[PDB]
Amino acid sequence: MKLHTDPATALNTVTAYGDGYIEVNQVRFSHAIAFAPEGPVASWPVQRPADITASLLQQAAGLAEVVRDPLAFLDEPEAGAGARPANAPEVLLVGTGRRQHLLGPEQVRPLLAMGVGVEAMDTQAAARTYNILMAEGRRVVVALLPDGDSLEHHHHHH
Repeated sequence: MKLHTDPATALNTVTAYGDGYIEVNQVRFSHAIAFAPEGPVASWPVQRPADITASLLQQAAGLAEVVRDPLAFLDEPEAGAGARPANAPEVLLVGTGRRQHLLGPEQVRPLLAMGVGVEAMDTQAAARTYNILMAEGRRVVVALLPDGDSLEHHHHHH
């Protein structure tokens, strides 16, 4: 009667919390990161909940509509219209880590226009909700932010 836990590698989950970092896939990121079950891992140069801009929200969404280095170069045989991914974060979980920074329409509208529902919470609250939405199997991306420490605190100089 021992329940076998069958691990699906599509479930990108935090393997260890830690102080000054967050361990995902046993990769201990000592800085802000945005990752999803289906999606990329965005590295944030954010150290505090004050660094968060609309630009960074676009990065955290893992969109990248314009590719800096096109892997599949289209010579453009058409000039009508393009089809967007639609695999974008249906819900975006922004975790400020230290304290909830209320992001307003000014910053979140660029994503709201795409249908991206942005939640403003902290790392802990975002993690729980992320697990729910990831278990549900919905397009969710979570951005977690260090709650006090970072790579900088490992040094005593710059």
